[PDB]
Amino acid sequence: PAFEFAVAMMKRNSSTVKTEYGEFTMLGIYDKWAVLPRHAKPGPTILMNDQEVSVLDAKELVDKDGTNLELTLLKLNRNEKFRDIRGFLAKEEVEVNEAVLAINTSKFPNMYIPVGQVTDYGFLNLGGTPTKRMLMYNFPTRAGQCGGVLMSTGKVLGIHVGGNGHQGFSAALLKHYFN
Repeated sequence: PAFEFAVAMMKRNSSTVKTEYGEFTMLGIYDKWAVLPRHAKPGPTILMNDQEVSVLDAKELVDKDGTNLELTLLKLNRNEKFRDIRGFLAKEEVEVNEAVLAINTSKFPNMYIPVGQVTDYGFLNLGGTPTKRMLMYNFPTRAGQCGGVLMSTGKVLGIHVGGNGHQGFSAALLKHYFN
C-alpha cells in the first residue's frame, strides 16, 4: 500500500528542480514552502518543472548546536498553495520495516524503489560535513536521486541527501521544522 500512497504524494506535492548545482526532486510541504537537499544550493531563482520561479526566502536547517541537517526550506513566488502534508510528518525520526523511495527527475522520471528497512542511523560525516538525523537504508549505486522522497504507508519520512555506493541516507522530515 506504500506504493499507491507514494504515487499520489508525488503527483500532488513533488516537482523537478534545476539549480546551478544540478537537478533534484523537490517536495512541497504547505502554503508556498518546499524542501530541497542543502547541497542543491538554490539561488534567487530556480527552474521548477522548467519554469523560472523566484525564491522569496530560504533557510538552511541546523540543530540547536548549529549542526547540519542537510535540508533547505524555500518559500516560492507562485500563486498556488501546496497541499498541506504536515500531518504526514512525524515529530521524531521514524524507523520502518518497508519503505519506498520516489524520484522525479529527467534522469529518473517517475520511479519508485522499495528500499526495505529504514534505521535511525544518527550522525554521518556527509561530504566532509557532520550531519545529524540521518535515516539509513540499503541502496546500490548513486547519481540523481537527491531530493527523492522516502515514504511508508501514510508517512513521509525524509528527503534523500546522499549515499556511499551501498547505503542511502535521508534527512528526517520533522514536524517542528514547519511550525
